[PDB]
Amino acid sequence: AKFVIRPATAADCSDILRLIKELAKYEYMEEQVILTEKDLLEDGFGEHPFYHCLVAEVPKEHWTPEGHSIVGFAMYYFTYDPWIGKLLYLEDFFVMSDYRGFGIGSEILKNLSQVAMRCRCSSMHFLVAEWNEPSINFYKRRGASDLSSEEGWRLFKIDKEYLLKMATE
Amino acid sequence: AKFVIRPATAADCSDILRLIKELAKYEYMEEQVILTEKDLLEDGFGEHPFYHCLVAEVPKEHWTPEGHSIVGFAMYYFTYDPWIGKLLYLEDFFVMSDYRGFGIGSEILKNLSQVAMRCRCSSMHFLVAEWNEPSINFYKRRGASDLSSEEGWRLFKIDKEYLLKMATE
Ligand SMILES: CC(C)(COP(=O)(O)OP(=O)(O)OC[C@H]1O[C@@H](n2cnc3c(N)ncnc32)[C@H](O)[C@@H]1OP(=O)(O)O)[C@@H](O)C(=O)NCCC(=O)NCCSCC(=O)NCCCNCCCCNCCCN
Ligand SMILES: CC(C)(COP(=O)(O)OP(=O)(O)OC[C@H]1O[C@@H](n2cnc3c(N)ncnc32)[C@H](O)[C@@H]1OP(=O)(O)O)[C@@H](O)C(=O)NCCC(=O)NCCSCC(=O)NCCCNCCCCNCCCN
Repeated sequence: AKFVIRPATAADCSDILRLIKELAKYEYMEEQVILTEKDLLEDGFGEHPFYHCLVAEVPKEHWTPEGHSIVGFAMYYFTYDPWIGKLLYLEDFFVMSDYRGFGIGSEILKNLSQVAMRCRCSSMHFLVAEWNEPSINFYKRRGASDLSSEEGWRLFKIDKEYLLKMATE
Repeated sequence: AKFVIRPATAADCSDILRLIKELAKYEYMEEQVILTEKDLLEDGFGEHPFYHCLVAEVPKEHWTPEGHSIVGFAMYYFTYDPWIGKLLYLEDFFVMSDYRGFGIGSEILKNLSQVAMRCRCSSMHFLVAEWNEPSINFYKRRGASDLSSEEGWRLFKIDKEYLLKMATE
């Protein structure tokens, strides 16, 4: 199992979208990926980066059925807390099926931790679906706290439609 | 009741920390604000901004007991979604007790909505405590969805200590 975890470059954006679309097809809710390869380039590889990705890369031998070298990714960005400052936020990660079980996910997790030490982050935040007890227990074994269950936080969103109203109300 | 909502400047950071400490004093959970005025400056007014603040400013007429012109704030940043791209994230906002009830809060909400259109955000995410039924209903009346209730999302945290292990193991 030879792989490397490295930062994404602009040349990796096609691979990241491909994997985002495989993640979308994977996860149970049925939202569609509106995001384009150009969006990914603009938003991550333009001026101010709105996300950062780590990428899992394999050598020619282990390339996919369609000739791809990228088999996994993590997406993260930096957030802020008024009590304790800068935080690392983990948005998602995914490893392709035939490449699971070889320490990629774990190795991805290691490199995120290094991002958080480097960048002086006090915590790493992320969402886990309540129904996903294997992933919950996984993260608790690693020292995670469930802040929804401890402090009662619920995630809300106001959609573009209603923000339009409010921007003019 | 005259007031203006405006972007924060470096000269506002002392007021922001003060209001943050008043917010902490308000919150029911008891956590020490570890952030300094210097943190706020480096993190918000250095090279890369990790947060953005909107500030409520009153004329000399209604300045505070200790002689301050800043009577409320909002803290926000930009986050990312692999399906749909850039989002506006509302971290917190707070208005001083003697200045509540004059439209500042709603006017802050209004200006955040403008930020979301100017930066091309598809929605605005924030957290609400499940116990806070007045806030929940307030936000619903404005078209907010509860994504924890609908999709089962829970907020997780792995804090500095365990990230330390993972980054070195
Ligand atoms: C789980 C994997 C990532 C694991 O990677 P690898 O196979 O390389 O792992 P290792 O070889 O190191 O294995 C080590 C062992 O530990 C367990 N192991 C290792 N890692 C794990 C994890 N992570 N979980 C459970 N078990 C693990 C694993 O089961 C092993 O155990 P063994 O018994 O030894 O075999 C992968 O299988 C994969 O990609 N799976 C598909 C995705 C998935 O199911 N879960 C991803 C949850 S992480 C996601 C996360 O943290 N935040 C994202 C949520 C945020 N969303 C918000 C939605 C909002 C946006 N949306 C809007 C649009 C609407 N639509
Ligand atoms: C609520 C106010 C902001 C209101 O602003 P104003 O007074 O200017 O309001 P208006 O004059 O415009 O409008 C008046 C009417 O609208 C209602 N009106 C207006 N707004 C509201 C709201 N929001 N709710 C209810 N009613 C409202 C209000 O009840 C009135 O009603 P009438 O019947 O018309 O008279 C203010 O009172 C205030 O700052 N209060 C203190 C803070 C507070 O209680 N809530 C803030 C919730 S927003 C927070 C938010 O979105 N995410 C924060 C969660 C993130 N946490 C993550 C944890 C991370 C930190 N981890 C460290 C460890 C912690 N230890």
